[PDB]
Amino acid sequence: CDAFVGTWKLVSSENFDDYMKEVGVGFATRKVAGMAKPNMIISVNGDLVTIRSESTFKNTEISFKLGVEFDEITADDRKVKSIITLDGGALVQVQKWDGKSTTIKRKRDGDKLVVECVMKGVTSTRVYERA
Amino acid sequence: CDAFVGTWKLVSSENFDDYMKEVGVGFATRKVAGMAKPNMIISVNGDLVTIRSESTFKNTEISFKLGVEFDEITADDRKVKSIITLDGGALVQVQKWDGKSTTIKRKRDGDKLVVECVMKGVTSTRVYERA
Ligand SMILES: CCCCC/C=C\C/C=C\C/C=C\C/C=C\CCCC(=O)O
Ligand SMILES: CCCCC/C=C\C/C=C\C/C=C\C/C=C\CCCC(=O)O
Repeated sequence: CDAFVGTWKLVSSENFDDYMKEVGVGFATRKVAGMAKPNMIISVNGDLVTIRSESTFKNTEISFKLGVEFDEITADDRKVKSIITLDGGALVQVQKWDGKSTTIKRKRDGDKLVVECVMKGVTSTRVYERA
Repeated sequence: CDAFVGTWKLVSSENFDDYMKEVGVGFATRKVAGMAKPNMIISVNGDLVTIRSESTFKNTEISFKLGVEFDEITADDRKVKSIITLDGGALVQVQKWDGKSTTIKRKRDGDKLVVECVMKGVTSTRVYERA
């Protein structure tokens, strides 16, 4: 996934609060999340891919092998089971917890990196540009 | 309540989607509501006060006597029991349904009419100016 490697900064967000509402994020956490303009850093070392999100109030990091299910603690503190595969040139992530699931797709669009999150019909689109 | 009589147009809204989320309004209805820039029309005839909200997709109207509980069907289709009193120069409305309650205060601030809605700690502020 060489096309994803680098540091990206958030430029626009659409329906993110609605997505968080659907996932079940609390009011306070939703407000902090909506204020943050995180930087996403993606790197690859051998077969391990690392996706790091940095913001003044919270940094997250996940290192994984494409196709192998792993444990992830989300920014909003959910303990989920995640699997990320490379399909059609996009990184497709599925998070599962308490009988629920949500999909997060990270793809390239022109010179931008687009992240699309879907939870029960509600779709959020976040656009990132290179830092 | 002569200070309230007239036609008012929405100028600003703050935390309205969060308030609707707390009240339990569905995604589609929340999106339509957030797009509407309603006009509020208040009139008094004898001891009956009428508050009418007009928008391209939905008009609502309630006529009541201050201090007497009445039935109201909200824009989002809730069947509630409402009571409106005049306190400190403000119209204070309490809606009750299914063991829940929310407060809606309509007050004058300068030349503006401010509507504040509170549901379990979440507060929304909508400002109106004369049309
Ligand atoms: C990525 C989170 C940005 C905000 C961080 C601060 C607080 C987080 C609080 C709640 C976040 C809830 C869900 C976010 C999880 C995945 C979305 C990643 C979207 C992106 O990649 O943009
Ligand atoms: C007043 C509603 C404006 C939007 C109308 C269109 C659709 C309504 C759908 C859902 C509305 C849900 C709750 C609104 C009820 C009271 C808030 C009045 C606020 C104001 O006086 O602004």
